[PDB]
Amino acid sequence: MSELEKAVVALIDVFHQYSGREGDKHKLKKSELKELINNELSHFLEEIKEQEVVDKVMETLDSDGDGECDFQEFMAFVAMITTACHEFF
Amino acid sequence: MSELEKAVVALIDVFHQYSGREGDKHKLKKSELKELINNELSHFLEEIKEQEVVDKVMETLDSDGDGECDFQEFMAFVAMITTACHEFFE
Ligand SMILES: CCN(CC)C(=S)S
Ligand SMILES: CCN(CC)C(=S)S
Ligand SMILES: [Ca+2]
Ligand SMILES: [Ca+2]
Ligand SMILES: [Ca+2]
Ligand SMILES: [Ca+2]
Repeated sequence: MSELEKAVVALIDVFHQYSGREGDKHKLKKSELKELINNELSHFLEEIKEQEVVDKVMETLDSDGDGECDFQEFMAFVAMITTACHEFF
Repeated sequence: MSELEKAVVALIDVFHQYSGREGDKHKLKKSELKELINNELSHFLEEIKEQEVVDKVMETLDSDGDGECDFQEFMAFVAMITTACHEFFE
């Protein structure tokens, strides 16, 4: 597989791992989203150390009101990050 | 890098690999898009060999109408591909 294909796989893999920890196995609850950001985006985003930060991040990502981040919403988050990086440079 | 950070960097790098080839170096024109797909998505998508298909794929991705695929449009393309992959293993 190409680097682009490996990237696509990485995206579905990391989501599956974190979303599958608790509750709805196809969505990220707050604790799951928090750990994904802290463990997997530590070089891009400041570490989350306040519950009010996780609350605000979920509020931003959650567009259908289940209080969770589904795959579509996670993809929007990834696009936000990749764009912010494409713009940082 | 974490696998996710690697993925983010790869997306940026592959886009610039191809977008820089010709023309504007910040958008994918049809020929740039065609070979990104044929070379870098050869395991996920059928190889493009017609003009009609190059045309239709660009028509689909070109949300702002300028005839090229910019980074935001490319990210939407990637979102399409990844979502299809996710719906599959699920
Ligand atoms: C400067 C950090 N940036 C995100 C704001 C990335 S490393 S792409
Ligand atoms: C072709 C299936 N592939 C699995 C590696 C994805 S769509 S990620
Ligand atoms: Ca979950
Ligand atoms: Ca949601
Ligand atoms: Ca270009
Ligand atoms: Ca366009």
